Amino acid sequence: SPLELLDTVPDSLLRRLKQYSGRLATEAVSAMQERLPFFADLEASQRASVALVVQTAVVNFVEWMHDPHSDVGYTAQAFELVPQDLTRRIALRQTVDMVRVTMEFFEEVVPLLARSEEQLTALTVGILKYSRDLAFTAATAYADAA
Amino acid sequence: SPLELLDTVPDSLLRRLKQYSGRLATEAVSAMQERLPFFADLEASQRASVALVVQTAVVNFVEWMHDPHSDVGYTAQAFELVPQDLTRRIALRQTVDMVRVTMEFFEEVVPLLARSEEQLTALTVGILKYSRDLAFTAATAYADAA
Repeated sequence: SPLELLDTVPDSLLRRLKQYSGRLATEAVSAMQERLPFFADLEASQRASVALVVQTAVVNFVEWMHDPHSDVGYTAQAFELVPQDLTRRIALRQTVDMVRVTMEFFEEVVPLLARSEEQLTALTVGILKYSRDLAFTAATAYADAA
Repeated sequence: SPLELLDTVPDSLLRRLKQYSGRLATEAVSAMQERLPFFADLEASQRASVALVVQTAVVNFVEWMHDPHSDVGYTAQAFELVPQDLTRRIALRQTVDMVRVTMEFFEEVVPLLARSEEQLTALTVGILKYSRDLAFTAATAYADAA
């Protein structure tokens, strides 16, 4: 089962992932700069903050992989946009575009840490499940706020 | 690569999937009735229309699996809510809840048609990728309308 696939992923790899989280987040933001026109227009301060959020997401993913409990995690950090709701009016579409590019980026990269096909498949399934599951929880959070 | 995994899925299985689409859509709606309290409160007409939409989604998934072109498909049917925008004011949250339950249901079921682990993994990856990719395109469509 695809669940049994997840179980096969060493803490080794997960530990490694959290270790490299900040690098990945920087690379993700670079990919955003390339793929999203408006992203290059953002302030360096804002770009940095986004990258922080990406980094936290990476860490949360890693925790989820350990216990997909989705309740043990209990780590829904929210300090994004604390300075300002839609800080500098970041546009709904743009934020979606950013989330997309982020998830696409991780779909491309995270499997590569795997050391074996089994682990590779595990990681591809894990990231895809998380990405979706996360986007769902985000969408519900936006519905709640509406 | 997870892409090579998709290539391994016979038209046999995909053809079968589209054939069973309406049954699946009915089963999905049953699962929605069970998991979503407000869904039981919907009119039989509306429930039926939802199931139609689910059915179309199934078919679109199958097409996507053949060519993940995402442009050849060119099949973004929209007659949902033609009678009424948010027909009978269906609530943003509720629609998200429905999409979630639908995708969860398909994540659970669609892999089972596979006849081999390779195909099973392919299907799990395929559905998870599609579900996410679809939810993204939906979210952008909602951002555009805002």
